[PDB]
Amino acid sequence: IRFQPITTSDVQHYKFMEELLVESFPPEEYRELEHLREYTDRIGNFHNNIIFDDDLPIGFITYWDFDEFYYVEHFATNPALRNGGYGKRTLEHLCEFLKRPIVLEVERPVEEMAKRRINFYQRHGFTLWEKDYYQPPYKEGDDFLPMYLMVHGNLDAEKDYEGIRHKLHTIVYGVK
Repeated sequence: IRFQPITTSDVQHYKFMEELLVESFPPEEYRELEHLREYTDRIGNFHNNIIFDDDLPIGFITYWDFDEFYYVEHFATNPALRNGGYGKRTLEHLCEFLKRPIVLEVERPVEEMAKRRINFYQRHGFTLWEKDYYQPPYKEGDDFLPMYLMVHGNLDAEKDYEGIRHKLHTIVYGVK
């Protein structure tokens, strides 16, 4: 498994990422596409990556570099590759590729699928933070989304959460 940074200059790969993104998330759950293009090539601490299994593109992951830690914004593999082991294989190498602490957001365990996602991440070495986190909306006027953060690496919720939340809301979500 291999991660490779991508620009919109990489026509085939970028379109692959973009199709898979739109098919994986509801429209309210990612930024406007024209903007996503802009972040990709314009924003230096924003990283858009295609995931390979050799030379087979199987996924994408986008993340932000915040010097102390990394924030995973979106992460998806190709749904044709279902029940094939790629989720685990990808998460495994993601922790090799990114060595500073890794932060992501998960849905709160209300539905069965939410509960499964959390145990999946916990099985693979992420700690669940029970802080009252909300994802600010991508589109002005859509809802703030109740979520939890999950962390892999040496960050303690008690000491670090407030500073991380603040970094996320202002830089990723453009609050204030």
